[PDB]
Amino acid sequence: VNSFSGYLKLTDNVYIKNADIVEEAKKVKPTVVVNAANVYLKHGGGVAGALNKATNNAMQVESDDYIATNGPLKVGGSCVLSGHNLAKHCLHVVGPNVNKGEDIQLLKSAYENFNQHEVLLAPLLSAGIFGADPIHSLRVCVDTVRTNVYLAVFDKNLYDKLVSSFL
Ligand SMILES: Cc1c[nH]c2ncc(C(=O)N(C)c3nnn[nH]3)cc12
Repeated sequence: VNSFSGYLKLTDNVYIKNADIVEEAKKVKPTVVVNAANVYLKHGGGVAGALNKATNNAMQVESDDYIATNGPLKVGGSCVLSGHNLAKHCLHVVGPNVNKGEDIQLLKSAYENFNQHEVLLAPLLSAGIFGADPIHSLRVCVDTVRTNVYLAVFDKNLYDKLVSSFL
């Protein structure tokens, strides 16, 4: 039993809700919140901009130190950093950015990072300003992640389309 509430069950291990991941994180305090990161950990907009703003920019400060030490992530890769006031940990995961021409096949590799964590609160990777089809992202999620994933979808209209079209 865990503290996630109001989710629709899609599969054995994947759950979905129309929610603001920032507000969902502040209420649940999950062990892991997933950020929709880029390779530079520049959290300017989309989910990343929202998560960083909710940490009063502490996420960005920590991220800049990480990059100065380690260099950029790979597309499809991840790193674990602090969850600040939102979660114990933040798993920064880089999905392909279609608006940068990145290979959408890398979306599966991105979701594989979730399997290193037993339970996660997450957005749909590569959705939103990353330019992929969220229906596709949900399908890859279900077909790749084996650990327990609680997906937050900010847009109600998209949420109902995702539920109604789910196979
Ligand atoms: C910008 C932002 C703040 N909070 C958020 N929470 C979730 C998502 C999201 O992951 N998806 C799939 C989504 N919702 N509406 N359109 N896309 C995006 C945000």
